[PDB]
Amino acid sequence: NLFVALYDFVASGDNTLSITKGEKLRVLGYNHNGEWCEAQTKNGQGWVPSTYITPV
Repeated sequence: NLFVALYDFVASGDNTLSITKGEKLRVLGYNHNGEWCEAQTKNGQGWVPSTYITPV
């Protein structure tokens, strides 16, 4: 379950996480609708838009 960021996402907060394009993430889960993904990166853990990431 390794993923890569498709775009930069600036953390809006409410447990969201900033990711940079090209960065590697490890996904833990999705929220109720699957629009949001709980991810871990070298900088932390938190929610990111599901559509801003892809497997690698």
